[PDB]
Amino acid sequence: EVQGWKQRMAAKELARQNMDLGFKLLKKLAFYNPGRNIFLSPLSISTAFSMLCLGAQDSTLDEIKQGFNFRKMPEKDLHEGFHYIIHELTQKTQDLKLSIGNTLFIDQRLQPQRKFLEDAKNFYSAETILTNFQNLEMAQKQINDFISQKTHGKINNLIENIDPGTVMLLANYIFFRARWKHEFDPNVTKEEDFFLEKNSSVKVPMMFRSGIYQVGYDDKLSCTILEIPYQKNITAIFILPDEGKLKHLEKGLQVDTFSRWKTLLSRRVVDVSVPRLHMTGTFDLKKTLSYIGVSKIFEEHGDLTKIAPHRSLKVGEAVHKAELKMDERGTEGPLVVKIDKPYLLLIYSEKIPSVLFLGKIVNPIGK
Repeated sequence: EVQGWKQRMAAKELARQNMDLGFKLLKKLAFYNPGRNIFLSPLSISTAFSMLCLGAQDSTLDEIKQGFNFRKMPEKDLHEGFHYIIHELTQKTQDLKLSIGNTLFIDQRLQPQRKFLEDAKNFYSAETILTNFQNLEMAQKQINDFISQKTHGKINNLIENIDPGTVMLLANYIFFRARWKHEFDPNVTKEEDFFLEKNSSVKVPMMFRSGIYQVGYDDKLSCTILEIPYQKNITAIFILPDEGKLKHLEKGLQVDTFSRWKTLLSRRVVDVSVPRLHMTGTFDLKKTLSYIGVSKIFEEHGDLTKIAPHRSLKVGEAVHKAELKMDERGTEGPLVVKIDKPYLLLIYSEKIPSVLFLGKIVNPIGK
């Protein structure tokens, strides 16, 4: 209880760092891809490359730690911190279904080392699965089926392409199902307009509830903040930019922003309209990580011999997939906040405190 203090402290500092990462990834992703939905888990992304530090050495290890900012604390604390984060969040209960998966798919000719395997399992619950990469079509079919089975059909078609010569593929995935502190009534959910532009709109299933919620307005970022709590100590933070202020919001988000919003939010009676969601986000981590200058893990440098003793070993391919369902489900028993235009969604763990998911929702029924 008391013992686990250092694990929580390390986790509190790492969660501060995944918040920054998340805002950096969204800002980059939205700059290159405007007008599109972005849905990732900066926390799950981080566990994948922190797990790899258990098997990386020299220039590769150093670049991962610099890019991800794992440099402030000792390596022992980094791994014990992430072990704590994963152990606390991983659940299969009536209230919360949450899992962070990390699977290394390595060529069946190679021999993953006992020590790396025990460490990855013990600290991250990460597993290595031997694959026949000489048959690329069958390998993709085997990987996708392994994950679909593992996640009970929550994480499907993770891999779309395998480059020839790939001997090591990293698969990082997260799914989420949670009950709200107070359920929405399905009988009150109606098809409503979601404005894709000021001029254009589509009909979306819109949920409605009236009750007490932590609500506020940020005049610096020009946005409305609404928080809807889950039954377990997790919160859905809805950030609704003002008409013409979406870019300003994306460029303005930082770590200090949260402690600033704490003084802007108060518990008030709000008439809430929130779209239902079934979001997925798939990312090629070789491209994504170029935003934080991490590339050596994807190149041959003789730095991964702790994973498998072959000098030419690199991570050939790395994919992230985030999945979330947002509906009326919750625990059974005014201002106006209408989430009917493009918005940001932060799934925030309060007990860690970590950013589990970060989404840019331009269309709740599209991409």
